[PDB]
Amino acid sequence: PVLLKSTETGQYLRINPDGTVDGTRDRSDPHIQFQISPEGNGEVLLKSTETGQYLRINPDGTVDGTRDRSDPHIQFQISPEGNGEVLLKSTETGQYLRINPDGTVDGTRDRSDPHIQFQISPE
Ligand SMILES: [Cl-]
Repeated sequence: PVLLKSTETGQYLRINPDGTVDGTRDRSDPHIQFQISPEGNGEVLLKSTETGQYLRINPDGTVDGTRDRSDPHIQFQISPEGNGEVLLKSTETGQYLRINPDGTVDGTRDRSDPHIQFQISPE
């Protein structure tokens, strides 16, 4: 699995079993493990290793987990930023995943927001 870490706040993305999504600095939490899988030829899904839930950014900017494979709001594009950092962009809504200093996770279209930078790393 891989971990998805906010560069700015050092928080890892987590999908909780209740479907909520937040950030944590608890490296020991198995819920921070993700599988990145292909969706068609040019996109990915971000799936919780432990719960099987997919990350979703909803049109209203909320971010949650779902097991509804038919919802196109689970599709992402990973875009290299540098150096080693990437942005995680919802294809359906054009929003970037963001972890806020308070541990909340949401979406934004502000590409210059520093809280949208992630580093993907092997666990
Ligand atoms: Cl905050």
